[PDB]
Amino acid sequence: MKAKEIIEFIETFAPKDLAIEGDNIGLQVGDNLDKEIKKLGIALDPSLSVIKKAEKEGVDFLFTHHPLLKDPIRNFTGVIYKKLKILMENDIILYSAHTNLDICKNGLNDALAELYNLENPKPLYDNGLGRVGIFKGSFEEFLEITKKYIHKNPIVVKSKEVDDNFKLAVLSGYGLSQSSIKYVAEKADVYLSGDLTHHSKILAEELGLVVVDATHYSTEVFGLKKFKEFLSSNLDLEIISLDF
Amino acid sequence: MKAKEIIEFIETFAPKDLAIEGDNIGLQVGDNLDKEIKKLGIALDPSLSVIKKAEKEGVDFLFTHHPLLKDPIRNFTGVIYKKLKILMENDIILYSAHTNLDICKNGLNDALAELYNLENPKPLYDNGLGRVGIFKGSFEEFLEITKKYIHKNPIVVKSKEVDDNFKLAVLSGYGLSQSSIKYVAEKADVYLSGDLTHHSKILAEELGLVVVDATHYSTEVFGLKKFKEFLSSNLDLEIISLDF
Amino acid sequence: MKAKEIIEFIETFAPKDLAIEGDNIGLQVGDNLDKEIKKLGIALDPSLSVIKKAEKEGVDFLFTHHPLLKDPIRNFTGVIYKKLKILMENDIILYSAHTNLDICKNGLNDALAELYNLENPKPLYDNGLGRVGIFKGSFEEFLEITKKYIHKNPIVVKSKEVDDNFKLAVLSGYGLSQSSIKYVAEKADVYLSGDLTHHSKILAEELGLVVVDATHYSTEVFGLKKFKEFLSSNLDLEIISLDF
Amino acid sequence: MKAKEIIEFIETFAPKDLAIEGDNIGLQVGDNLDKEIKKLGIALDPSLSVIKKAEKEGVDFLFTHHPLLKDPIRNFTGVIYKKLKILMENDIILYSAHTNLDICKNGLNDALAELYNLENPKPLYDNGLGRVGIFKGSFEEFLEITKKYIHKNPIVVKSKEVDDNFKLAVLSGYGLSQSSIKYVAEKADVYLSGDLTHHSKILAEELGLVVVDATHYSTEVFGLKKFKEFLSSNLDLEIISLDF
Amino acid sequence: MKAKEIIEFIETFAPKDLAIEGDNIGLQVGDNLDKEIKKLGIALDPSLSVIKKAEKEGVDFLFTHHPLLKDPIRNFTGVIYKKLKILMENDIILYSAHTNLDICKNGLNDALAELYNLENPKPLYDNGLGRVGIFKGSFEEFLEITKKYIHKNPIVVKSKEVDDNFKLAVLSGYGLSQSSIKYVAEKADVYLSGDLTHHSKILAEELGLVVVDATHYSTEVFGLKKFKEFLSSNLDLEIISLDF
Amino acid sequence: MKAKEIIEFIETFAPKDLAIEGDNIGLQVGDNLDKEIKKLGIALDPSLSVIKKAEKEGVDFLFTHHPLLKDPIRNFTGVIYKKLKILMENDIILYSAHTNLDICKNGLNDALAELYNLENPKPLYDNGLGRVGIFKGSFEEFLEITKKYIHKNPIVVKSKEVDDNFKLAVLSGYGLSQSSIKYVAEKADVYLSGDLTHHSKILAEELGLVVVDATHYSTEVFGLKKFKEFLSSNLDLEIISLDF
Ligand SMILES: [Fe+3]
Ligand SMILES: [Fe+3]
Ligand SMILES: [Fe+3]
Ligand SMILES: [Fe+3]
Ligand SMILES: [Fe+3]
Ligand SMILES: [Fe+3]
Repeated sequence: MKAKEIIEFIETFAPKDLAIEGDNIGLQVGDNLDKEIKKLGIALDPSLSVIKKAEKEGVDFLFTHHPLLKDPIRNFTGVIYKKLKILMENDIILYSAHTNLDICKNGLNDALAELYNLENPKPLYDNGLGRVGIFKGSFEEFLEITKKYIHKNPIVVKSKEVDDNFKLAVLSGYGLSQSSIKYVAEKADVYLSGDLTHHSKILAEELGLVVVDATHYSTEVFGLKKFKEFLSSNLDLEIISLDF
Repeated sequence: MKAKEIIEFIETFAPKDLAIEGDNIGLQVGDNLDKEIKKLGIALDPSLSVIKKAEKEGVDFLFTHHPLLKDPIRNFTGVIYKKLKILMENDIILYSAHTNLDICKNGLNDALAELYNLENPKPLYDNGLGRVGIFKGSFEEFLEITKKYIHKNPIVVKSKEVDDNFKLAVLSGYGLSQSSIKYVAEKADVYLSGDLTHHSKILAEELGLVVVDATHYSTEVFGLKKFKEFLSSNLDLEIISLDF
Repeated sequence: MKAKEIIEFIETFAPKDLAIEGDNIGLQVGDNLDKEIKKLGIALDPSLSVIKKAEKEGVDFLFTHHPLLKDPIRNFTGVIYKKLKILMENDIILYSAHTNLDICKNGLNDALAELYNLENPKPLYDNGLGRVGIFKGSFEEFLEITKKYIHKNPIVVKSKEVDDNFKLAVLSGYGLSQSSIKYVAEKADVYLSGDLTHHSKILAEELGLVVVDATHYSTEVFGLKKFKEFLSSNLDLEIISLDF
Repeated sequence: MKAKEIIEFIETFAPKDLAIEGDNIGLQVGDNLDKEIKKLGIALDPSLSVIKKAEKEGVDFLFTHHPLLKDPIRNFTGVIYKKLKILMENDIILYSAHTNLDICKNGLNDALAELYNLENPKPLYDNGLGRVGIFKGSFEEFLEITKKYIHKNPIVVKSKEVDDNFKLAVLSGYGLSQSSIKYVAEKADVYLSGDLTHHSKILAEELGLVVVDATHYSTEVFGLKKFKEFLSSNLDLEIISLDF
Repeated sequence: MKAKEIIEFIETFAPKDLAIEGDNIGLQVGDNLDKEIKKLGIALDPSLSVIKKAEKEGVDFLFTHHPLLKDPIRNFTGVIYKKLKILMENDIILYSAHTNLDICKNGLNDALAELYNLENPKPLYDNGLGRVGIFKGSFEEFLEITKKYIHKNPIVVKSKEVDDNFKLAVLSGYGLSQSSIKYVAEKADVYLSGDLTHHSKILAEELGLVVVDATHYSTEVFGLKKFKEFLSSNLDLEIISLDF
Repeated sequence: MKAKEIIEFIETFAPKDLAIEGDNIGLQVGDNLDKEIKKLGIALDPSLSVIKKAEKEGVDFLFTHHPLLKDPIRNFTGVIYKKLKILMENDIILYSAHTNLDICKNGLNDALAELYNLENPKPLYDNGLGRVGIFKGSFEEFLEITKKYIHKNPIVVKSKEVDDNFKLAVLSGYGLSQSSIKYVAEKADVYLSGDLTHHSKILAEELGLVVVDATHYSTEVFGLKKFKEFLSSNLDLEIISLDF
């Protein structure tokens, strides 16, 4: 299996056009895409220890959810120097599917929507991040599903009492920004996502939106694990995970 | 004491000139500054519940650290309508000292710098948020001070081992943005602040910067309490706190 | 009749999408739209004396042509404090139909076009402010219609002699800006609108465009009166005008 | 007297440094500044008729307060073609002192400040358009001076009653913009300027600021006439005025 | 033949919409388009010596490929004063067809594409500057065609050896910018255009794109001559060229 | 000599403060500045072939005048991948002094100013690129110096005849932009620089400014060679040049 053919496979599952404007998806680091791949590594972040571990584990193709850079740079020093040095010395390909993997069908957001068995699930935003639908059950049933499958100790901002058969909004990753709370508050009773901060918490309380922070990491890894299983089932390649 | 005279007192302590560019400091809500003040309320946030509590307790002058609005509006609906309705029905004056109170001398950042008895402390940024200096002691002595005076369970990102007599940077509030971690990594071994998120955590680990999240709330309330005592000692009026 | 149902009625007559980009139309001030309305007030401007008079006259629903704010603000002091205080203390709803009422069918611009009986009238701009068509008659017939129905002492910039059966352009409100004069000069012989200034007058003379300033107030009130009659005819509500 | 030498004289009186940012002051149209000048024409506006009149009367050097263009062009058609054609066929030099002539000492704003004998006058803005000081007398004395020296029928927006010895702000030209009324309301009881429009009128009434519109034209011609006398007294050439 | 009818003819051949965004095509200088034209002048640049020569040669209508101004101005001095003076004193019309003449059918780029007999030629950019296709022959055959019909001494940046039947990209005028080299390098083996500079040369060498600079002047004049022949064949007018 | 110490030496000669706004000076590629340097390579451009040649010759520290990137990137493919791969595999340090080396004293512009023995030389721009002064001699003496020390076949745009003792402006690199010709025409009779293009040539002819294009390459290499000798004389390490 050549590198281009792995990319071709991923892009069929999660087309790059789906990614929201400005998102740095696609090839991050690499030159020869007809190179043969004997081992595939998958990770949430293209972090320094992830890349170090990929080098140690003999990874040929490194697939990450988050891009290497979101802001363009014009100097190569410090950390990015260290990262690139390892990738280039071993000719390791770095490729990312970011929001296109969040948004696509059977993607990270769909994965959560299926975990909570939402009824008539819809995209939360038009672009089309997140899912929203009815959760058929009690708040404590919802909360135990979360504790068992996502994160053992989610932070709960219990702004209000939640009735059975409530609308649950899910967004994998960083979805608890102030503008997001305001947006989702008009569309859901409970919001499951990650990366809660003070102003977002205060805002959720005022708007009566119940927010459950299951962390950025856990809400994405859940889906990423499913995607890993999908690659394993369809690709005749060694696949390992590096940070999950 | 008239409202203008309380404002004159606060502004002598924390001049508005000190606030960073774009910060919405000063009079938030109010018209007649010759109103007499029998009771002053102080709060971290001008939240709905704080304002509700201010009304219930007969607060005349409501002082908050965070501004009512950071982004301007031209319509009055939902929460902001409710807040304004209460303030205006009782003619409660809302005044804020935000970053000018972070930056001034014996301000929120100085309060932290003084708790850890930083040696030769300097402003962390040019503008001049935060403090940085040498902590005379071990990392565990630093952490035990933190647990006792600030927050019992701070999140510690222990990127590396810390020698005694290390450079400590402190910043009250939201100081754990990605750009901030990058900046502070060049100036300190340990960074104490609030509102950690995933991308910032990964970055601190890569940079070898130790980050301690004692929460946005706690790192600012510590200083706000001292300022509350300062107001009580010098003004001859009842002073109550609403969200701390 | 509930507040939402009054809004629903106005928006059927003058859809909000019709309004030009950036125009602050719609709900200005209010929270509960299922509130019952016993008295409706209509005014050109949401001025302080208009709001004071609405409070004195027991107005429940205040409808204005001009929005309360065009530029967003983040502090509530002085005049806007005074205005909001009255509106919020009496729970008076403030709603505006601005350019959507200028542009719609049988709107303020159509009203003028029908007063002058323009033949084959067309929108003056593409967006689609103003009307333009042939006036069937002399300039002095046009001028006497204006003096009788719009304003007794219009300012006339008689740039040129005007033939019978000339093209008349009308724009209710502020239509005598420099760019507007330049635009209309290529499309009409005479331009009837409001708010003339020196540079616009000089420009009209050079371009040979005859401009008649019947004032911003009068050119809009004419149409606003018609709209008031329409609400009276169709709504079973007390309707009063506050500044006309 | 050569053109450069007239320019040198004017610029000694009203330095170009004084003009506010973006103001198109200086040489408007001209190539050879060693041309001899037998007749100098002065005007408020570089209008088509002024330039036509300049040609007819054999003006060599045309001095205007307003610039030929405020917004840049890259095509030459219509009016601007006609203007340039006349100027170039006769090699008439067009030079402007705009806001620098408003701001300088004994300039258009000083002229007004000196007519009302303002006490301890200061610049109204920081840049430093307009003047403000105490008028030693009654409002009717102020108005009678205005009617006799400036304009016989000024528009008066009598927002409130005015005590004797009030603070008067003067600004020659267009000073009655919405933002200006808001600014001046904080600094004066009465504001004298030109080019009133509807939204500015309403705002002055709300702010309790008395506004007197003596027209853009008249409030600037008053000063221009003094400057005309200054040029006659000091230059040994024929000086005529074209639009005043 | 009236001026408008010459313009109408050119615009049928090269529609103005075809021009890329921001391009200053169309009427440059002129007022009366029903003026009769007895002599037509065509030139690459509306330069001072071109305009001087047009005046001396009794040109009524001056057609240029490059516009008089690309950046708008608001002062008329120096060169532009000299140019306009001649054009306006003789009432010479200045009209330009710029990128609309580069892009249209049988335009300057098509002219080159036909000189090199490219097979299956396509627009180089989407907007739709330049042409690209297979050159049926050797590099030295290509080079001799260039030397015989375009320019005797083209600068060749021989980045690589070029095979027979290579892809040739052509762009008349300034096509050798850094971004252009990068773009074309992915689409052609050899790039024929004008205005080479150091950074563009260095870049071409790295990318292995062979660049032939036949100068901005020559690559456009070739097509301009063809267009001149077309006007001569179809218009019953005296046509002369001024700078070629 | 450690890398930091070579950097310290260069920066003493050409301070980074001197570089104009936005210029990407300093460390381009590198991580450990305590690396020992046995061989220093100097180049005009950090081109692919220069870096290839640097690797082949065992260069430890690669110093270039032009930066690696002027516009920031966030993906690593093609040429930039190849460059970084070589630099990182050998841990070759890439450092640039760009406009700061143009501007400093005895810098690239001074070198030219000193070759022509300009009298009373001053910075050409305020920032302070280029030099200008009187050349003591005839134009042919100037040209013969140019042909002997800079470039044997400079392109001369002889716009007009030049008197002896003329004002000469020199600027190493790309100084022949349209705006630059316009600027320099106001300050000098002859302008020596590099990278002439068509629109600049026409403009120089119109302005009567004599332009001599001795190429971007040659006008900068002349100074770079002197700087190379300066480094050899003061550092005790092997110094080689790669593209000159
Ligand atoms: Fe994420
Ligand atoms: Fe805060
Ligand atoms: Fe209006
Ligand atoms: Fe004016
Ligand atoms: Fe061209
Ligand atoms: Fe250079």
